Amino acid sequence: TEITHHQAMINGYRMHYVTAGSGYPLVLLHGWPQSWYEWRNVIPALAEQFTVIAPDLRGLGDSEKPMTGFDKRTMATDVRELVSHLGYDKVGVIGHDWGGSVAFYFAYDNRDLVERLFILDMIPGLIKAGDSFPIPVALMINHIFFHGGNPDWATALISKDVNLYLRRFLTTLDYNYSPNVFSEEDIAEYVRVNSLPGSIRSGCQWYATGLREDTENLAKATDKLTIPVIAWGGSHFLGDIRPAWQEVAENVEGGAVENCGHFVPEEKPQFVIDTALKFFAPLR
Amino acid sequence: TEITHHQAMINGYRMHYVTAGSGYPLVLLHGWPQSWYEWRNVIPALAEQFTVIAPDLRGLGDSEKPMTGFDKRTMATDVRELVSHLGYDKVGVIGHDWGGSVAFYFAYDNRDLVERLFILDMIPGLIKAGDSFPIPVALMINHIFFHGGNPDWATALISKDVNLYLRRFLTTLDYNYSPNVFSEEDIAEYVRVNSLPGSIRSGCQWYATGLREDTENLAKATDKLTIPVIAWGGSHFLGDIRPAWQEVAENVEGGAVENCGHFVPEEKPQFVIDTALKFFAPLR
Amino acid sequence: EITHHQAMINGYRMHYVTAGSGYPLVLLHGWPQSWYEWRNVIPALAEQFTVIAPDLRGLGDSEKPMTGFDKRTMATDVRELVSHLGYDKVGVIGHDWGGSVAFYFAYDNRDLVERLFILDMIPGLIKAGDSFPIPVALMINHIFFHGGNPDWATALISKDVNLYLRRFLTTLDYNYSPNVFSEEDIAEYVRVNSLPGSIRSGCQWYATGLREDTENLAKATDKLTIPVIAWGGSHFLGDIRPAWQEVAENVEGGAVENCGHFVPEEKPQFVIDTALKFFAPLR
Amino acid sequence: TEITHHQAMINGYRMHYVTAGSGYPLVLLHGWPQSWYEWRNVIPALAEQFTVIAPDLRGLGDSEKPMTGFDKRTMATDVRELVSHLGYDKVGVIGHDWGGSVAFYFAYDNRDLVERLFILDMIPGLIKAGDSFPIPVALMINHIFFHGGNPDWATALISKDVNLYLRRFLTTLDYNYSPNVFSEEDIAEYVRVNSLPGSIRSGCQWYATGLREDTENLAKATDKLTIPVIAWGGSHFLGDIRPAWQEVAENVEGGAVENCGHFVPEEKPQFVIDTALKFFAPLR
Amino acid sequence: TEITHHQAMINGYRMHYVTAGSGYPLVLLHGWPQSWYEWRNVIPALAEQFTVIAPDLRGLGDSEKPMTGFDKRTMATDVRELVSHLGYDKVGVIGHDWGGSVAFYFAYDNRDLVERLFILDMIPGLIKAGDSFPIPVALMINHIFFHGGNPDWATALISKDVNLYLRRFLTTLDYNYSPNVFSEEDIAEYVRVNSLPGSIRSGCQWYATGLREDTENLAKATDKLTIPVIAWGGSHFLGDIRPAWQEVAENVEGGAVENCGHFVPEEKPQFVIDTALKFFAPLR
Amino acid sequence: TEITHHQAMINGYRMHYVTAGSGYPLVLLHGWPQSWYEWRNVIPALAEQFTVIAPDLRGLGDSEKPMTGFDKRTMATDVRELVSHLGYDKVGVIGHDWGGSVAFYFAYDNRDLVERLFILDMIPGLIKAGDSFPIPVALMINHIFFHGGNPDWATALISKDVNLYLRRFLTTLDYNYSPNVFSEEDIAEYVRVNSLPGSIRSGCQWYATGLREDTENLAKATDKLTIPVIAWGGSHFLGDIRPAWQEVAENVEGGAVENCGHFVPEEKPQFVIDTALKFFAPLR
Amino acid sequence: EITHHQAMINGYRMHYVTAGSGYPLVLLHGWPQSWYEWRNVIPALAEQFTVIAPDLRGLGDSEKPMTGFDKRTMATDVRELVSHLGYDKVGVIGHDWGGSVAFYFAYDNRDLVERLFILDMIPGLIKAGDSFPIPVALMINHIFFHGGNPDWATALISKDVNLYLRRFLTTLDYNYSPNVFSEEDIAEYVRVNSLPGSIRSGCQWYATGLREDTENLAKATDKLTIPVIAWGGSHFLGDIRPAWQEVAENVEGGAVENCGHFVPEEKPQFVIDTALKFFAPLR
Repeated sequence: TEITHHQAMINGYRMHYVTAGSGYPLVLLHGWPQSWYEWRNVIPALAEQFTVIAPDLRGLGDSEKPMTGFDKRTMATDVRELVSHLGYDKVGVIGHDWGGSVAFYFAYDNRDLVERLFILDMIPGLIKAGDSFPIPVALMINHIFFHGGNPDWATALISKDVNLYLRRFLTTLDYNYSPNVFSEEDIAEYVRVNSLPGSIRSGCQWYATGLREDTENLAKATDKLTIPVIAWGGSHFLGDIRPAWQEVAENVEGGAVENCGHFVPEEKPQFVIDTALKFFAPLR
Repeated sequence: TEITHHQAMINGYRMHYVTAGSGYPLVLLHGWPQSWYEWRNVIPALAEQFTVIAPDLRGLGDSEKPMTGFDKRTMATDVRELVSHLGYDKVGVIGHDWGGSVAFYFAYDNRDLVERLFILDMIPGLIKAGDSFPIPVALMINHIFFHGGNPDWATALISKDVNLYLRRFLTTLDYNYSPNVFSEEDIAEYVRVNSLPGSIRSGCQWYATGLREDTENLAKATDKLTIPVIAWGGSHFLGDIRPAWQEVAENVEGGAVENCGHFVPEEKPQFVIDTALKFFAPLR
Repeated sequence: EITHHQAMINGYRMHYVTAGSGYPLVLLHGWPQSWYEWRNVIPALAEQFTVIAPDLRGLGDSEKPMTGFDKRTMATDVRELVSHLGYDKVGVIGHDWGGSVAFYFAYDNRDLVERLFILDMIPGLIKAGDSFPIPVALMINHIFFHGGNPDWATALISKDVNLYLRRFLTTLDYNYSPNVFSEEDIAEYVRVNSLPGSIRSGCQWYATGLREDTENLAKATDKLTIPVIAWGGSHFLGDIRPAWQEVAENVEGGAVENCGHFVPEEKPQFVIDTALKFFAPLR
Repeated sequence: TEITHHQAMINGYRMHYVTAGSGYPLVLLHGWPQSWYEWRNVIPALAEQFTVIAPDLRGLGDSEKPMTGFDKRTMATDVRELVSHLGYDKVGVIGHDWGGSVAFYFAYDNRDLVERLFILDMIPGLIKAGDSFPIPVALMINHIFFHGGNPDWATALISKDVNLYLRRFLTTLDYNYSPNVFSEEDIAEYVRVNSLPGSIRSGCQWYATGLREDTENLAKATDKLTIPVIAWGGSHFLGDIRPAWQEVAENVEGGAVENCGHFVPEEKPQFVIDTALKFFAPLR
Repeated sequence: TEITHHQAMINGYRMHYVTAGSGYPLVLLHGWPQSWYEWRNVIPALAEQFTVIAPDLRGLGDSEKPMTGFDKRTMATDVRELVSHLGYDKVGVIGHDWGGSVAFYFAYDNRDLVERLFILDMIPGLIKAGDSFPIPVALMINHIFFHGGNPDWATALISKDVNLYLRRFLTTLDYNYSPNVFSEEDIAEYVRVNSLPGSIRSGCQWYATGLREDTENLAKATDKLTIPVIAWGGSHFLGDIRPAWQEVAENVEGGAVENCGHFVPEEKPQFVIDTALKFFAPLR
Repeated sequence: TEITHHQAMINGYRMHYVTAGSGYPLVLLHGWPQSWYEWRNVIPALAEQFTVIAPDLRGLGDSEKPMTGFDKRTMATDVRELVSHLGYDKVGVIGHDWGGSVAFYFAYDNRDLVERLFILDMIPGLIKAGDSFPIPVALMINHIFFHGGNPDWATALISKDVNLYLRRFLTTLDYNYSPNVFSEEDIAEYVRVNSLPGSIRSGCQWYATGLREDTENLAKATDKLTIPVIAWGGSHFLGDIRPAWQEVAENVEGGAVENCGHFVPEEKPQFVIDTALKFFAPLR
Repeated sequence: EITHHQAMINGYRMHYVTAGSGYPLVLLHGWPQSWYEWRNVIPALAEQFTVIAPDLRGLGDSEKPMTGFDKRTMATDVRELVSHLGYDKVGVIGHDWGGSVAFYFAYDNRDLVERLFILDMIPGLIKAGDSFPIPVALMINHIFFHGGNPDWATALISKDVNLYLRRFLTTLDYNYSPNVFSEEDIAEYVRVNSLPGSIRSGCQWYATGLREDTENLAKATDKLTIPVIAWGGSHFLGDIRPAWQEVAENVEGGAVENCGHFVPEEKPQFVIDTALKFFAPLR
């Protein structure tokens, strides 16, 4: 059940991923501003019953950092190339934050490949082409407009002080139940990977495609998933995300985790462990 | 026919203002990230026929900078208090950018005081309580979410490098027809005033009240102005702003200034001079 | 008199300046510059020619896409500009990477560009398959810095743009004289290269320069037939005729005496004089 | 097994070196941007059967930092003076990175001193005078042109943030199989020594000379070594470096270390340990 | 009428001072955070009629910067040694800010030497031992507690950004009627001299001694001056400072300069010029 | 043998000191750039047989930082007042670096108070008034001229980066046999106390008096000590300092500590313990 | 009027200016300066002479090797430059370290330098085997800071060159007046000293100044026979006649009233008047 670091050449760049365990494969997809590291307290328990695969998605963590392909459908093709490279034609998938949107396209574009889908604190995308943002949603997630608005200006302002900027998400009360989810060591690891030249540039592209090409993909994604889907959000961030996933999927269970913010794998790792072992058991 | 620097005790703080010329009074109201200085190529023409009053609005320029009262209703009471201070009971008003919204409330709350109103590249408020931002508009003005979402965090990232940030607005092709509206000496003036401790914090309170109390105040402003209004946007920013002003005013004319960006008083001063002289001539 | 203009080109806002009237001349700048490098040549050309000097993709005050920095794609931008302005015939002047873009602008639009003037540049850095002599790799060691790992180069340059640009603008290995540029001038280049995206975009010029550009130049085997002149500084590339002779049938030029890489600024009068005579038959 | 810290006066500067164990002496020679410290996980195992000697080469680690003599032949005289000072007339050598080039001149210039030579992820020199860098090779090792090209300018760009710069090498997927070969403590040790004034200057001179004097010395070094050589590269950096070493040595063995980058001593210490003990066994 | 720069060794340090003109000597004593430069628009007009002598006081401007002797009694002895050096046994004095407090000790301690005293916008000392600060006074001059409370801590915080801090006094509406009394080239001159190592340390010792030995001295300074004293404050700072001076002088005239802040010599030079020429007229 | 932290009001400032143990009192005097903390590995053993007293001398460590009194005669009067406040009329003293010079004046000025004197790697002063510096000596201690020449300018250049500057002394092969005498935690403690405002200013004053007042004091200090003295230097710094102490003391023993630099207490704490326990035994 | 030039000199590009015509005079600057310190002197001398004012090894805009910073070797650079311009006979003015370079230039080329004008310098800092009295070591404490551990001094200086240079440029112990330099003149010296290698190189001037140069000055026993004038500022080195009499047989000079160290900049008319008289026999 020990984690090994690996790389492979995926769609012209070096993708870092970790593996643990044996048996049926579960792919864990992190979000912004994180890395496979955000699953470190989940992987060992899952690795007793599953093969666990946790990549650093295009641009983030220790993965190399292309200049394009940050729309979530293109990033989903990296996950596909990775899974097929490891020799698997069937997988379960957990996706948190942007990883849940990548997870959505990964399942939507590969109905032969994804058998079960577990989302944590994410909606299938930010918005569909032609829809509007209610003022309170805009305020609750203002950062999408700063990151994705003029991404080179965001990158400059963030890269000046990554240690300060990441704490807007990692320690504040509007993102977490407890301001103490993350040790200073854990925050230092996220500051290390977001400080690698290109990580901030890549991350603002995640948001910038998120308000452009991704919105056009979401409006055209009307063919509901037929696989089992569970969607759990944190009481103290997106709350009950089950209805949102009900819109792109026939079979959706879930709700909100009590006294839990956005970073569900790190604030309530035992919730994710237990929920996942039960949700994926029929696949072992 | 030459500008003079003045100050006055206004609603508990020291407010900076420049006066010039004589005859019927015009009150010129700057926006963000500027000061009375944006009117410097306008004032000397208006001053041949008019008394010209151009203050530093609350928190910005060389004005003092309280900790609240940044909704445009409250700042308009500042303009009321000053005009009362200077002996005037009837005035003309030009408002650019947020000056525009301050001017809207100044006219709305004092029906006997503001006789005519000239707006540049602004709408009466960003949005009304209950409404939503189309993606295109959210992207065009993404800064409003950065400044207004978590003001303290935005103040921190902007304050690290005012010289860099201000240029997002002052020299870019999405804000200006020409990237050369501002000499380095002009930019250095607006960096000086915005580098005064409290100027950035106050500036972000402008956007923060912008998306909270200001939106409530606009949903309740349905008693339309009866006074003549003109409203000129720049071709290369807000364009034909007449319809936005017809929602809150019975008697609106104007349109788009051609090959002109957001900073109409500095990119096309002659346009502002000729319009103003003709629009306010009836009040001499 | 120079007028500032913008146009929506290939999905971004392109800044360009115009002056004068009559036959159109396009002046294409290089790294780390902008239209501003032609500021002391334009008024003299403006007397006899329409002059159009754009900020190429990502540099100067132009908008800064994330892709399309290979020189063929930056040539399509110039085609779109020239078409936007109403012209179906142009003269072109290209300095540094502006020369390489010029080259592709001519190569891909045989019935649009009538005459080509290259300053201190070769068609591209190298063809795919070829290798760098050690002395050459040491002379232009910066291409590997900017183009090798562009994010890393972007990080290291951006901490001090005022310092890094002086590697090129005041040194004796790029200039006959270390006083070609006023402090006001360096400050303009610092200003545009400190706009978020300008450095990132610049490193993309070099990255594509060592990758896709090398493939496009290896296949660029159909020689230009239009008149070409190629002049390099004595104290940089010097006599660049042999290099252009490989992509062009009709090549004149050579080396400017006591002149470094930045010929438009070090020797404004040479460029004015050479261009009025070269472009004369097009009025 | 205890590592001890020493210094000797060597060719006019103070050289830091560490020692461990007892028996026949093995000299371990580090490369850029490291120090004796890259051997820390190999020394104790070697020290059970050998005397282990690991200096900080001229200008790097904690050694003093002259302004000249950074060509690899001069630096090998330093290693000769150290071995002589310690009283030994026969040694084995392991050289990693630039320490492999210094090892090469140490063996070439002292044919009765050095009995066996183990090379890790290096070639005898970057290139021979009169030869050309293929475009893929120039891109792979593009840092040599940056350091060596205009050393004062590289020195300034690097010294501005040593902690950022060294991670280009220490945590990247193109230099390492895993992005996790180095703890934050290990990188801080390399940042410490390379933050000592003179270290970045000295390191740039290793490369400057690497592309000048060293290229001419390599072309003239036409006498193949007669002593046993093993040369092992990482699968994910130089790979099978036997042919490169077959040009300068008559008896060469080795290959590629599986799923190993450039930093073989730290990424596969057990591989270096097992290989050294078997290769140097006949000298005990 | 031309300013010349000089230096003289005074009480064991190099004192900088400027001279112009001929006739009866007037000595001009600057305050904080300034230098002889604050008198630059007064000196030429005073020099048509008088010898003008304007030194950099101890530690400030380009004068050298001892570690002790910042009490105003001691700094008055430097001015005595300077008037001695230049060979005058009768002078008039103008003293602004702390220069006024020095000028007081200069007259008090040398009664045959100082014939007439002109104070600008100062009181003889911040306070007498035994007395207490009203809350209004404490808030109005809070900087005195900063500088003089823990001078090393004030020194470190101010010195981090001298350009930012000086503007607390030079451009603000509580120090100045107009926020434009100083150009950028003028604020640059004050940032230049206060960035000379030792200028901020010296400055804080002006304040530290101002709240300690100066208070003991002022309590025991009870034999009032017999010489004619005029004291003028700015209407927007100290105002009518006659009562404060009537305490320590028998023959006081003066009052308040209309629409003038603290810096009377740069904001209302002509007032200083006409008040001076009239007040010292009986000395030619 | 637990160390306890204390303070006393000594000659007008708050002096930090630690104590430990019981019986006859030994006073340990640190040098530059250090504090009581250099004694931390010696105190516990000496505390089994003695009362151990280790002060932070004027301006350094956590002691307060007056602006004067940094000549070593004056700093020795602080130690007299401390020993007198603690109620002792007989003491032994150990002094290292500048502590040794302070110890010298303490014994020289208090012939009946100090019974025995242990010097570590110091000479009684830098130089006697009227003597000259050979070129090699000036180069070996070049920093005294940096610190003491123009202390404000050195304070400015050192205070920009204290972490970097202290390493000139703490990790360098010319000050230390080993570059690893100090952990990062130890260096951090020295950086912490020398990053207190006043500390660097005070340190520079030690050197400034060191080349001024102290040279006049030392020329006049011709009445040799009569009490037992032992003086031990590092093999790799001052070596056998007996002859230097025999010029000011009749009864001197000591020599050089093998493979030891300047920081004897931290590089060879056991030598200091063993030597102090034998030397001070007769006083128990 | 002043022309910026360069030449390959002993393996590096040396920047130099020239002006005027007739007999050549060579002007050698000191630390922390450049050809620039002569700019109020050059105009008046260019009415009667050719003026040549190089940037010495590693300072100003000249290129910056790692070695050869001893004043005998820096004098070989000056000999190579003079001979590139084809003069068999020169007059020389040296200020500060330029004075010591001038000394070895004169000492090592007995038929090249006809006449020598020293401003506020001594032949070297000190002779090997000699010692610094305490007040001397304090007055020039900077030589030990720059020359002791050069790498350490470079790090501390280079963190803020604008602050450090003011130790020399605006202080009452280096200058009668604190206003000898405009902000624009200080910015010029900050610019050249902010080029990477400038501070490293300057520190090597002092490092060699307290080592090889002390050995070389001890072995410089053959007094010069050519006319030497030596003038210090009243408020720095004062009457430097005696110091130059130890190494030259024919020395005149003294002290300039109310003048610090930077005589070329605080008393240009004094340097002009003195140069024109002294070198007049050489027209």
